[PDB]
Amino acid sequence: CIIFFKFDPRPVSKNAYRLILAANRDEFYSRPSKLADFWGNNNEILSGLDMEEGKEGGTWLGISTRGKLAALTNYLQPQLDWQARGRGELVTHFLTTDVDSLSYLKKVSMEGHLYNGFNLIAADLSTAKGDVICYYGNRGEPDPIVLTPGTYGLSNALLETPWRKLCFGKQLFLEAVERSQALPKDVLIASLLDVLNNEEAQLPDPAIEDQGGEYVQPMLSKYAAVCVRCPGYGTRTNTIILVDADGHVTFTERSMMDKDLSHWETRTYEFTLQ
Ligand SMILES: [Cl-]
Repeated sequence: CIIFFKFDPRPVSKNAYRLILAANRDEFYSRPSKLADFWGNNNEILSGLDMEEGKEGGTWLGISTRGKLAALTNYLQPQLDWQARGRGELVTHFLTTDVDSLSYLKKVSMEGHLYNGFNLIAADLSTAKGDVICYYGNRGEPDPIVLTPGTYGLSNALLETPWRKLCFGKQLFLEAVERSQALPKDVLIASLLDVLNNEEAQLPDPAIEDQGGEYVQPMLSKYAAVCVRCPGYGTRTNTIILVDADGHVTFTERSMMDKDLSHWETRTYEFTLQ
């Protein structure tokens, strides 16, 4: 997976963005999924949904109109514990409750050892109270942290781990934002989808080889790009989330459909926070 996001809780102007987010979901093409749409008690949650048997309803990225957002990435491991809890519930359980992001991540860190490796972003979006973005991963430091405003990158290492794909993609993300963020939001979205589909592998990457060990060796040539194109595994979903100063949300999701890489479906939802 890989996520880039700029976060500015006190925007200086009227049409600035409190959040610009661009995320790729890398997964085996066999895993069933549902395209983004509104669900929950009051149709108040927006996200895709995993449909793996025994894991239905999980998700990797979502936003609620109540002003909540969270995202998860897997920690690249040479081996997997198959008896542990699914990680799909970490994002879902945040979007379906009323806990503040920092308090939720503190609960998760007490239970972090029951999952395979994961990184977790949880965010409170409040036009009035002020935005908060926190981060916790069960393979890094035990205590969740409150992030200062800025541009962040997160992949299958920890937050800001200097993988070359993360550094290079973050450079493209900043260039796209500086290039077109003052233009209509549609061109910014197109610029970021172009970044998310950049397939230039950034190699050699000793950090990826060391962490992934033997499992990543046959994937390496393709794994070290923003957009991963491996045999039966890679970038299936591009997701752009924008929140401007006044609270207008734009949620775009381009999804691979036929698994022939020529059939794609893109859904965009424009709405407003409460
Ligand atoms: Cl259809």
